[PDB]
Amino acid sequence: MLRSLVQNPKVRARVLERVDEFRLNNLSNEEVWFRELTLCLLTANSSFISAYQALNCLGQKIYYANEEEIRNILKSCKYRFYNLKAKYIIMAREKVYGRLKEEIKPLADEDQQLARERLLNIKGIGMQEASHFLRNVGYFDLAIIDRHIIDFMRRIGAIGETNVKQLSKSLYISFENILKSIASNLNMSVGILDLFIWYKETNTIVK
Repeated sequence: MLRSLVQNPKVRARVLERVDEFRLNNLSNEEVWFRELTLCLLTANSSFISAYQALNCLGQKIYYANEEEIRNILKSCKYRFYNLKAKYIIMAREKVYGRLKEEIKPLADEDQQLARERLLNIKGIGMQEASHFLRNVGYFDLAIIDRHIIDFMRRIGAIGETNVKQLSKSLYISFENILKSIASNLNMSVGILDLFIWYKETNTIVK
């Protein structure tokens, strides 16, 4: 039921491309790292298409435009969370632009779990966004989880039914390990299994 998806040549081909993209990102400059961070801020409570369209609309302005200008571009791009996201992008820029890779790469190279923890200091960045970001810059041993993902696990019989009253750090790590087991059997990392999961759900290869 899942094993088939992972063997699909069409899907595998596209996924390898993303994997290459992520590895290249790890070797890319500060601008690329901040761009990925910005994508993750925009994906919060949004689909990939909305977030990517927003990113594309903003283009190079994420590096220098002021809050008002970024808000106006997101608004014109039809991105619904333009008000708060504009603020988060500016605050992230002020806080980490220019030293994001500098501080995170060496930490992530040694401990992905700790690097994720460091990123939580960024406003708008929670466990899901932090895992997403690190995955996008080459670190594949961190699952990207949210209630939707949990429901997917239920649907494939990975877990049973449960009411996630509060998705805690531990609970998040809980589901992560389960996904890792799955990913492992499928001969891959959990950060990469995420792509196959979204493909089954959306028929597209996101990031």
